[PDB]
Amino acid sequence: KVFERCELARTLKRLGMDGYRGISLANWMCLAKWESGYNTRATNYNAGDRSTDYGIFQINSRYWCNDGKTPGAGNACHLSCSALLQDNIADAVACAKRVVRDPQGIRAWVAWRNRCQNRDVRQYVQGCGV
Repeated sequence: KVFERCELARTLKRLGMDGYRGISLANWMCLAKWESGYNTRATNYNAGDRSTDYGIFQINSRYWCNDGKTPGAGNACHLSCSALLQDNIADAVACAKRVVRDPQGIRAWVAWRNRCQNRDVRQYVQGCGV
């Protein structure tokens, strides 16, 4: 599923993301925007290290989910990476919450540092009723 901006903003709010560990909804929106263009089926295989980024938040198989083909791989979210390719984003949101509980928080995503950190991200939730 390729979410429309505001639809996703409300979907995320209903899932308890607004202010989760101090992260505003607009930051989560900016993250999904740049990671996958709000596309739940997005996948990026990294040939250099054998890992794969899955779903709307492009969560990596090395530490976060199990796909059966990534070495030493943790499955910190205790999910099949398959769960991160569903139209329903509840599992992906549960896993993104798990990621941010780590020291780095949302900084774990390089694309958020590159395109959301220290930026005006208000536009992502404007007019969405969130």
